[PDB]
Amino acid sequence: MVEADHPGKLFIGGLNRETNEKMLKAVFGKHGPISEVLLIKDRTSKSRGFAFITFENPADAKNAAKDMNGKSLHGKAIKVEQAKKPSFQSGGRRRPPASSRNRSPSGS
RNA sequence: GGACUGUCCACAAGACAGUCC
Repeated sequence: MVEADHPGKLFIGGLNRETNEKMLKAVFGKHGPISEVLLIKDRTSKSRGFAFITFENPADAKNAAKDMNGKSLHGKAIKVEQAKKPSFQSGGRRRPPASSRNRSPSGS
């Protein structure tokens, strides 16, 4: 399966500068393992909250999605979506070009 | 790069202004 790409990286919307890494492993872990845990901010603490979690398999991301997907657990609902790159590259997917030994990003 | 403070906006991978090291 590749119909949304395969990074196993999953977006939780809420956090509300209210809940934390605790909820992250909670919500996401409800139906998977979890190999990485991320909450998104600014200045390393100008300070907001939005969550990213990486799962040992993309299966498990889908699982925690299918489970969660509009449940409610910090005095608010959580939104659960499969995560996508923070900037444009091609459309709906990264789809990188072919390469092997092109010139390194350095010189005189 | 780190710590702070003021602001938009705070649920896609954030940033602005001012300060100190």
